[PDB]
Amino acid sequence: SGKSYPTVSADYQKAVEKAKKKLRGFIAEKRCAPLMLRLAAHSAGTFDKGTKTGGPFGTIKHPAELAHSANNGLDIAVRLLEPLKAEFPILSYADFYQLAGVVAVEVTGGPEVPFHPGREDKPEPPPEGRLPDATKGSDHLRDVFGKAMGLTDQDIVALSGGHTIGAAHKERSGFEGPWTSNPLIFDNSYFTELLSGEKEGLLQLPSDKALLSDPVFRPLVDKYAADEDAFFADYAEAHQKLSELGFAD
Ligand code: HEM
Ligand SMILES: [C-]#N
Repeated sequence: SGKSYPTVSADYQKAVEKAKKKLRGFIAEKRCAPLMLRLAAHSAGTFDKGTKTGGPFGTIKHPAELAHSANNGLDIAVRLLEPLKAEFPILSYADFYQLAGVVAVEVTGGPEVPFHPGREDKPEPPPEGRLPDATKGSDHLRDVFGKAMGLTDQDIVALSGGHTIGAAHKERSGFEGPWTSNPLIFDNSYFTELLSGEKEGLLQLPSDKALLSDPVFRPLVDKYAADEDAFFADYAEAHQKLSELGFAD
């Protein structure tokens, strides 16, 4: 909604198509889908709607942005992608990283998130401190996703489901371990696990737990735990919106 996508050349679109295929093979082989999804989200989640600053515009590769404590470990992701990115000099880094996030979801068995090219690489990284804080709750989630990014309550719960793949690392955030028993499979298990309680070996952040006690978020958690198809639909809508923050209006 509200989007007017820019025109790109036929050669640009050719490169998008080829890069999508190469990303599938690379991400599957390297087992790095969750890291690439986190990279795409950290690139995009810095958007502030009031000022029109931050967002998915290639700035995460800058040494100054990688230095941010919230971005611990994402230097690995940027380095992993550099050889492949160099095969597609016509593409912006901004588009490349968002394409990698879309592919991460697809190769782990998730929905096909629509992708539109044309993001420009911008000079100035956003200020530090805009990304969500795992130790806070529902008010904080609405401040970051709602007041800054401009996303809905539905988007917040669906996007939290991205944690269905991957794990935390004590050397990165400090939290440790996977949210699910199948951390390379994109499914609704994040929500099933959140409901069943604190299982041995699995992770729940305070920000995950905040979904369970909020009057708006909880019915969404229940819906996604019962209906994977509904989760996939809402997730695809939310990821597309996140990947396009500040882009094409
Ligand atoms: C809702 C607010 C969010 C909070 C509080 C949060 C917090 C965190 C934290 C603390 C980690 C662990 C980092 C580490 O130690 O390696 C993490 C990892 C991850 N996050 Fe989030 N995040 C949020 C939103 C998102 C969103 C919107 C997405 C994408 C849709 C996402 C995708 C991921 C993925 C895939 C990982 C696993 C990374 C890996 O396996 O290396 N997160 N998140
Ligand atoms: C997660 N960032």
